[PDB]
Amino acid sequence: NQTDYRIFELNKRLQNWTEECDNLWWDAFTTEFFEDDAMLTITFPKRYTIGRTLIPRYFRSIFEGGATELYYVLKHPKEAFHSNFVSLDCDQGSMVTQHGKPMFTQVCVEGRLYLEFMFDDMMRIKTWHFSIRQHRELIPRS
Amino acid sequence: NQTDYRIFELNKRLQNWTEECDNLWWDAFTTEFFEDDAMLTITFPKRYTIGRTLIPRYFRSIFEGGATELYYVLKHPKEAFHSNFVSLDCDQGSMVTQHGKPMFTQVCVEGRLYLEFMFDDMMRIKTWHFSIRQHRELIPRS
Repeated sequence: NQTDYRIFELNKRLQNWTEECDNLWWDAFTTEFFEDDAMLTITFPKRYTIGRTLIPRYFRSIFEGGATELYYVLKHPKEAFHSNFVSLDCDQGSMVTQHGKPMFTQVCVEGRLYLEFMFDDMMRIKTWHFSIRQHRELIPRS
Repeated sequence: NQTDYRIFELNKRLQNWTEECDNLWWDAFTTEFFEDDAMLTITFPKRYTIGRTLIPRYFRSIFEGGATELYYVLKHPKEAFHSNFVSLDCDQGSMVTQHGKPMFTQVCVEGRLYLEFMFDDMMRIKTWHFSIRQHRELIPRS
């Protein structure tokens, strides 16, 4: 499956993040995975859509929100090829973040993730739509 | 990176698990990912090693222990090709499990994971060694 491997790669680049990561690093990350005309939409029923120029700031904001790790889990995603793009539709999608040492908490935002990738060599994200269902904060036993 | 993609695939097959999964299903899962002469070692400093014939029972035991999900996260794994096998060495390896609805807790066993894969077409696991450092149980805010 060609598409969910792009999300494996996206999760892997986010592992390279340190607290000493430049704004030029987020530009390089975004340029690797997103088209120059990419649109990212978060749905809570308040719907917010950001253009390509803010996608780097979106991902940075999550870490500057306190997060140390960020990875996406896609349970049974449906891949379909179209003339213009490849679609990835996942109802059971999880956005997971590990937070600072003092709090040492994990946030698991569950919802539907819909992605349209360019049907070319780079396989960059054209559309990112995440419709959030549930919001879970897990705290340790210690 | 050829090896950590095998662990992406291993995580993906474990998503297909339901509570109505036969013992023949675990034989099929193990046959996909492990050689017929595979060895699996867990280190806590009590060291236990199981042969190929018990590897299906090991993975089943985790779910029959109450777990609904099981996936492995490998942070910066080192891949090296040798004459006989391909090696995957990950100091920052995480074994993650989501537990039953009543408790609704998540266990995150952290440690070093060392894997030797067959340097052939199937890329099946010859050696599985997981040296556990820390053991974390996360409970929800609700």
